[PDB]
Amino acid sequence: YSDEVLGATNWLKEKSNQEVFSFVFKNENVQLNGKDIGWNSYKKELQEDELKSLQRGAETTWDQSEDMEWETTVDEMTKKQVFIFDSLVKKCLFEVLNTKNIFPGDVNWFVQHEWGKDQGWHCHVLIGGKDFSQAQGKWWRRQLNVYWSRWLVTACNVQLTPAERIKLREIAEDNEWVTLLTYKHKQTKKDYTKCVLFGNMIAYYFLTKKKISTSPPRDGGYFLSSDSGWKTNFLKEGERHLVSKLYT
Ligand code: NA
Ligand code: NA
Ligand SMILES: [Zn+2]
Repeated sequence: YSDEVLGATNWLKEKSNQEVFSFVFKNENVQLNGKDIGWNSYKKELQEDELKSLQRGAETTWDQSEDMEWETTVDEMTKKQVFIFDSLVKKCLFEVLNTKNIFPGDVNWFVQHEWGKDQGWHCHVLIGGKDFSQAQGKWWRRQLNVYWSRWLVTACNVQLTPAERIKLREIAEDNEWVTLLTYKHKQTKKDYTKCVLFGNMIAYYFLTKKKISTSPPRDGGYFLSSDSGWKTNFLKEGERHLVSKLYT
C-alpha cells in the first residue's frame, strides 16, 4: 500500500463515472511500389521541442515502471517505436485540444500501448472532460486522424517519393487509423458514439492486462501506460493489479 498505489486508486475512483471518448490509434501494413512500410517504419525522431519532451516522458515512464526483478527482452527497436508513437499520439491529442481552446488541466485522459493478437501495436486513448460532449465524437475522431496521418508521414523512416507520401497520408485517413468506439450497428445504419466510464474502464480492464516483456510480444499484452495525472505511469505490473484490487 505505497502512496503511489493509494494515490492512483483514489484518483481513478474519483473519476469512476466520468464519461469519456474511447479511441484507438493504430497503423496497418502498407506496400507502395515495392516499398514495405510496417508497423515500426516510423522511427524518425523529429526535432520539434514538444515532441522531444513527450518522447522523454515516455522513456522515463518505461524506465520507472520496469520491474528489474525479472529480465526484459523486448527488442530495442520495438521500445523506440513505442516511445515515438507515445509522443505522436499525445501531440495529436494536444493539437485538437488547442483547436478547441481546451486547457489541458480541464481534461482527463489515459493512454495505453498494447499488442493485439491480430493487429499488433495499437494505442488506446480515453479522453474527456467538462468541455466534451458525446455529439462531438465523430469530429474528434476525424481531427485526430488528420493529425495522426500527418505526423506518421512526417515520422516515416522509409525513403518515399512525394507521390508515395501523399498516398500514405490518404491511406491512413481513408482506412481510419484512428478509430472511435461506437455502439454496435448495421453497415447501413447510423453509428452512435459510445462513451465509456473513465475510472471503471481503467481499473477493471486496462490495468488487468499482462506486461509485455519479450519479443515477439505476448498477445494482448501492454507496453506502457500514462494518464493526465501521472498516476498510473510509473506503476509496475504488480502494482497495477493492486490498484484494481483496492479500487473494488
Ligand atoms: Na518523432
Ligand atoms: Na503512455
Ligand atoms: Zn488493445
